Amino acid sequence: GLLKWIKTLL
Ligand SMILES: CCCCCCCCCCCCOP(=O)([O-])OCC[N+](C)(C)C
Ligand SMILES: CCCCCCCCCCCCOP(=O)([O-])OCC[N+](C)(C)C
Ligand SMILES: CCCCCCCCCCCCOP(=O)([O-])OCC[N+](C)(C)C
Ligand SMILES: CCCCCCCCCCCCOP(=O)([O-])OCC[N+](C)(C)C
Ligand SMILES: CCCCCCCCCCCCOP(=O)([O-])OCC[N+](C)(C)C
Ligand SMILES: CCCCCCCCCCCCOP(=O)([O-])OCC[N+](C)(C)C
Ligand SMILES: CCCCCCCCCCCCOP(=O)([O-])OCC[N+](C)(C)C
Ligand SMILES: CCCCCCCCCCCCOP(=O)([O-])OCC[N+](C)(C)C
Ligand SMILES: CCCCCCCCCCCCOP(=O)([O-])OCC[N+](C)(C)C
Repeated sequence: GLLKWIKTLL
């Protein structure tokens, strides 16, 4: 999901 994607980018 994009939520985990954003958390990974952070
Ligand atoms: C995490 C949901 C945020 C909802 C508010 C934002 C909506 C507009 C942008 C789209 C955000 C998508 O996000 P995600 O991680 O791929 O959603 C996956 C959701 N399910 C597991 C139910 C399929
Ligand atoms: C900020 C308040 C959030 C409330 C919780 C909302 C949870 C659901 C988020 C859903 C985000 C999009 O996910 P997705 O994988 O593209 O959806 C697959 C299904 N559709 C193609 C019909 C959108
Ligand atoms: C403050 C919160 C902000 C959250 C913002 C999240 C945005 C997530 C956007 C994810 C976009 C992923 O698009 P992609 O796979 O590269 O497709 C690009 C498609 N075209 C080639 C037709 C342009
Ligand atoms: C938060 C954003 C996540 C996006 C992730 C998916 C990227 C790939 C999108 C591929 C579909 C691009 O056509 P659309 O946008 O449906 O065309 C809308 C415009 N018309 C009605 C004129 C056709
Ligand atoms: C602006 C670009 C800066 C580049 C430099 C990065 C420096 C290192 C930052 C390391 C941040 C590590 O992530 P975190 O806070 O533990 O996880 C954020 C997501 N959760 C809270 C859900 C776990
Ligand atoms: C609704 C549309 C409005 C227009 C949005 C225009 C802004 C699009 C920004 C797209 C930026 C793409 O960065 P990327 O290659 O994934 O790098 C991620 C960052 N690091 C390399 C440091 C990890
Ligand atoms: C509430 C949870 C928040 C989690 C936030 C996690 C991300 C932390 C990011 C830490 C940022 C560190 O920036 P800095 O060392 O000055 O590098 C900036 C480098 N550029 C100028 C090239 C972009
Ligand atoms: C750089 C820091 C970015 C922080 C982004 C925070 C986004 C939060 C989105 C939350 C949307 C709602 O989701 P939910 O399933 O009802 O949440 C249940 C969990 N809480 C009770 C803690 C909300
Ligand atoms: C809820 C609001 C959250 C907002 C979070 C904003 C995050 C923005 C991340 C910005 C990441 C920038 O990385 P950077 O090393 O300069 O990129 C690579 C650039 N060079 C190729 C020139 C080295």
